[PDB]
Amino acid sequence: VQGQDVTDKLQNLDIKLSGGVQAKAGVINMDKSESMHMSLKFTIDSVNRGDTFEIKLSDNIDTNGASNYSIVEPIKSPTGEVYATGIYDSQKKSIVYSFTDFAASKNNINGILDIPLWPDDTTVQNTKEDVLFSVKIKDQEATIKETVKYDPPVRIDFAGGVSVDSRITNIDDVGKKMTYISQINVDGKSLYNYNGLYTRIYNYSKESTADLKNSTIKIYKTTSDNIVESMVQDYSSMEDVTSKFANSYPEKGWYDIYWGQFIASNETYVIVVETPFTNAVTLNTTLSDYNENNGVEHNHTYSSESGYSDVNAQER
Repeated sequence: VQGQDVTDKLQNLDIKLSGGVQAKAGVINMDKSESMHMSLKFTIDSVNRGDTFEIKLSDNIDTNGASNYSIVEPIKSPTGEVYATGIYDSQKKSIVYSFTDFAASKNNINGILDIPLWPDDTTVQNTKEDVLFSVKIKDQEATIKETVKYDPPVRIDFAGGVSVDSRITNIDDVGKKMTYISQINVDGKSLYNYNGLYTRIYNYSKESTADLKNSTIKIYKTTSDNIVESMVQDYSSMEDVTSKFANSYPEKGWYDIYWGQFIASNETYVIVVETPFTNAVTLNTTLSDYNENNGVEHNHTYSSESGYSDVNAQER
């Protein structure tokens, strides 16, 4: 009665994948944010309370970089009912569903899942040609090859070849926090400008809900060679300069940094920022003069105004 794993006890199970939501077929771009799509139907006799089943995922499929386990939409009855809750574990990269009472009470129980997955920005660090994505279960599996790109930085042949890129990586929706990483001097070029060079992080639209006011910025220093497209890497193994360039929890409500007149060929900076967050946000980082007359910037929005994470009810 206590419950147990029942993946064996599964019939007519058909699982698949695809894209569609992607810019242009055969390619998945983060700086834009597209996804995969697990088609999954199945039938079963009877199941008790705790009974569960896995969905083995490849070492590169992520559901939500946030935390170390994300809850995924449950399976439902034709009449939208609690049928089986789901939960993705980042360490064992597999999704798990634990049935409920409804599941026990019935016999001709048929379930279906249309879950949208993404590539993992921690493993698929840089850009790839035809990556392999696979979702497995009992006997049936589900392959699909897609490319994985990250829009280039932004550059103007000014002050030597000023370059910048940025991106919202994790979005702790529950706790309401984001991680807005940014890279300075991506191309990695020796760049100078009398009157100085600066970097400023701020929310771009009158109605962003960043609240940098209560954010935590942390800066690391490195070399363009060993840096990633996704910006998600092992920072300890690189110099921490935060303390000397800027302090977290800025009163102004935006960070501004004076790098000085020169940034060396090798000198590149990773700026991780963790802020609060509300309905929607869109913010950028710059690399310009005290004015932004001459400079460069990179924005990255998120909205999802009142959505679109928990998209209850969806059929295609």
